[PDB]
Amino acid sequence: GHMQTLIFLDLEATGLPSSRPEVTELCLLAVHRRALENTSISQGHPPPVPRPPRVVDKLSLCIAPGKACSPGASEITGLSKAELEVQGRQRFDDNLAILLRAFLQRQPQPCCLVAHNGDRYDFPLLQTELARLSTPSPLDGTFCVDSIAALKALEQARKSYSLGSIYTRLYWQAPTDSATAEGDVLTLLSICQWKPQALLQWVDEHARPFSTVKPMYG
Amino acid sequence: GHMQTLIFLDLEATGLPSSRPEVTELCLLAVHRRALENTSISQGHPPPVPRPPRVVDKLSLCIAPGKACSPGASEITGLSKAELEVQGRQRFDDNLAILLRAFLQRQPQPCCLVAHNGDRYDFPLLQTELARLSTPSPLDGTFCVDSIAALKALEQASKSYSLGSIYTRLYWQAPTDSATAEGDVLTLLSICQWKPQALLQWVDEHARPFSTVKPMYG
DNA sequence: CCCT
DNA sequence: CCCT
Repeated sequence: GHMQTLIFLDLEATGLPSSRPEVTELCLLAVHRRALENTSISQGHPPPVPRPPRVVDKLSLCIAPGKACSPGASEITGLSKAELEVQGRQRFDDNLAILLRAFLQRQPQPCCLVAHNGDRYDFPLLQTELARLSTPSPLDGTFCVDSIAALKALEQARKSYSLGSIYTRLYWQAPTDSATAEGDVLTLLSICQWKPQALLQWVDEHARPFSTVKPMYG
Repeated sequence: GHMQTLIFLDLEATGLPSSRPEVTELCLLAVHRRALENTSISQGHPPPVPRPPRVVDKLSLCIAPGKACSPGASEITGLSKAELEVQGRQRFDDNLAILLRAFLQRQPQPCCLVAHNGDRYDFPLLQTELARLSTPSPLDGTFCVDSIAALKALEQASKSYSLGSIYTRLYWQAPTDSATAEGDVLTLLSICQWKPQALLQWVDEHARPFSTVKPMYG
């Protein structure tokens, strides 16, 4: 009934939902409630990009997909199944689920996941990948929330609500290292640090369990 | 008999070995053999700072120590037991050992740890922290190597061997984000990317099992 | 002599 | 219309 740790999440995959994609890279960035509360309210025209908090748990992993990547997805991310296999990256396996659960348990509960276009992409895909695994879902007790829905509410308080479009609106800069699991998570964090205590309170009242998120396929 | 994944490691602690320290933060950065082999040989006067490889697994975690930090250690790292406790960071517990083991198992074996002044600080301390845990050591099958010994051999080939002193010698820049588990690991990676295929071959011939590393105390 |  |  109150979120103690916001886990900023983003995945890079082989393609769009219509292509039945598989995760090629993921990145989680755990940050405590009071880490965000202790952050500068973005003032000035333009305001500076807020510094990430000091105490922050992070996990960036590369994953070998079972199928090839599309030319458009390969170019922007700069990844391919051939390259991931040659560097010995393992599949989305049961070992990965253990690694997530161990990482999650360190974070003070209740934790809420945060992903841009998460309710329509990052969560259903992650749920579908966890559906393949014989082990139970490690994100069972955790909550989730789409940052697009959050920023729409905050900013109305008349168009593109993309990750890159929001970041450039707020701070008037190009995102650093686009098309990388970590780079997009860091960009998402910066957006959420715009009005953090306002964002936190919205997440509390609109956060839902990850188990309620229906999968992409299967 | 041949290292497939170099895991760049560094810890931030409550103090020097003489003070019997405890880990306040750690960061692992796994990179495949071929990732380093596919890297620019640093040419030009001065040479540019090499780009980190694309496919790279990373894990940065904050840990609550059982004892207070020294004023000198607190200032440089910008951390304290009071702040770590208030943000709900757990102790160096059995859960952490599982998280390391799960992370390690993803990396193609045999993997070798790399830490600056590791044989005298980062490895013995990590061994002492793992000695407290009731579970077995997750770094059992892994190897290790001190980057100081590596760079001494490479640089004498064709005085101060600190992490900051080496980085400034090679590229003529100040390290980005000093006194942070991740920032020091990224600095170490850059140093090792100076002559990577030469560094790799030295690590092979001087890499030893982590279990041979005697602990700092206990 | 180097890590914190 | 947004994620890759």
